[PDB]
Amino acid sequence: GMKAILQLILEKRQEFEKLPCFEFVRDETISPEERLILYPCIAAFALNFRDLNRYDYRDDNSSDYYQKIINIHTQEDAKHWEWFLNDLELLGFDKTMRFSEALRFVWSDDLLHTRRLCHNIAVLSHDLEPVMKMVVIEAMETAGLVIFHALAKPGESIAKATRRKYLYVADSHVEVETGHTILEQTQLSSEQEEKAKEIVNKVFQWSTNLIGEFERYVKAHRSEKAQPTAA
Amino acid sequence: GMKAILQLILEKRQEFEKLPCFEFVRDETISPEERLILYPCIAAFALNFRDLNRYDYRDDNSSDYYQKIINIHTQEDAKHWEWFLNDLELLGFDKTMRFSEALRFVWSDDLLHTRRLCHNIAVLSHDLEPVMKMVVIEAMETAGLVIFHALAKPGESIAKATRRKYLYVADSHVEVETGHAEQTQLSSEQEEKAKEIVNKVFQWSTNLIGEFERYVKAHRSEKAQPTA
Ligand SMILES: N[C@@H](Cc1c[nH]c2c(Br)cc(Br)cc12)C(=O)O
Ligand SMILES: N[C@@H](Cc1c[nH]c2c(Br)cc(Br)cc12)C(=O)O
Ligand SMILES: [Fe+2]
Ligand SMILES: [Fe+2]
Ligand SMILES: [Fe+2]
Ligand code: NI
Repeated sequence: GMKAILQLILEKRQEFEKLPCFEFVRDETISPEERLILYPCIAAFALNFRDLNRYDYRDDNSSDYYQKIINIHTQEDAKHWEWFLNDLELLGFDKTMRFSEALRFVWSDDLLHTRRLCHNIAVLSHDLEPVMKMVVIEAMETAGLVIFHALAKPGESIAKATRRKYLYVADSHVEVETGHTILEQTQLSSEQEEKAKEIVNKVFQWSTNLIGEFERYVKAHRSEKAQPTAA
Repeated sequence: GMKAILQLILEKRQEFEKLPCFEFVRDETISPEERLILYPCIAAFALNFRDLNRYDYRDDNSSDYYQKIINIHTQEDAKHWEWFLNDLELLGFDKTMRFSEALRFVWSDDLLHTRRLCHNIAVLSHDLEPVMKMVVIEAMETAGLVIFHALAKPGESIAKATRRKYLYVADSHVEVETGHAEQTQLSSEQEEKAKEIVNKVFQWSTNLIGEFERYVKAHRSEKAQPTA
């Protein structure tokens, strides 16, 4: 019943792992600077995700024991945007630009699905019982681990070659997200099972659409390789 | 019924019009450059609002009378973000910064209610039938009109003085929003939901104006720098 759900996520993860974008990010025959062309795209997601954790997932005024554990989970994930901004700078992507060019970049029509992923999760999850909220978090954290397992490859390559401490496209981020059960010990209704199926499918479809935009961005911006600096 | 709902919107607008922010923005004893220091704050709202119209409010495959009305409405409101970026440039607020400084500005804790107003409206409206979305939209458009009625006062003073065409903090924008800001029978359940909708929209709009007020106080020297 719930075994079915944890199992649908593993099936979804194994499909997600095979997307062309990940084959590209893992390709060691391509400079890591070329593979991380997609890095600024994450700007449309990373601060929205911080806010999802802080304001949508987290509920400080709850006694329910499942919301209590969600709150602890959300507090750790709400710190990773700063790591994003750390590696933005190291990769040479923290460029000077007009305020309006920064805005037109984030709200690019080419980053629609990247930008609205967190919005879609909030609308999905706003009227969910805490145990259905945990499924959302679990599916989203599974998609996240796949993406960062991949990006930490070019990332750790640049970190060692330049001798700099990367925090976002880094083993240390993967390790914390590995660190990220009670869902084993939980029983779902037929209703709660059908809902959880709908959730897992939507999260993996929305993450697939975001990865699709990263792949299109690399192909559109082939010249704009990372420009990291050595020590 | 629907009658009292429009009366509530009217009462909330009369309340909203008299916030300190708007007394400040309307104060012709202060330079219009100072009355527009809130302007860059709208960056957290204007592009979100574009996306609310394009992606949340709009549903092209609908025969529902009210949704067809909403579709036409949303198509106009979804163009106003370019006007925002036009006047950002004219006001001297389109400055060169690090990408990260732009992100930290928009995702400022000081602009939380500004940034999430559209998110709150999306969450509130996502399950509503089109007649009830119309209530959400009328409330929001009414609050919009109050704000732009105020901002166009220093806006047009700067446009005339500099001989440049302002599009956002300008009478031409107010003219569109005047058009935007019917008689239906609502279940008692709907009348109740509609009253909750009007109360929430004017509360979240009041919170946003609150942040503009705080920003102006904290950045009181950062006046607009238009050129003639
Ligand atoms: N560990 C990520 C969270 C994450 C979780 N899910 C993600 C997806 Br789907 C796409 C992207 Br890009 C990022 C995530 C973070 O720290 O921002
Ligand atoms: N006429 C506005 C729409 C709008 C409608 N409601 C608004 C509120 Br509440 C605050 C702010 Br700032 C803007 C609005 C626009 O074109 O961006
Ligand atoms: Fe993370
Ligand atoms: Fe407008
Ligand atoms: Fe409008
Ligand atoms: Ni809902």
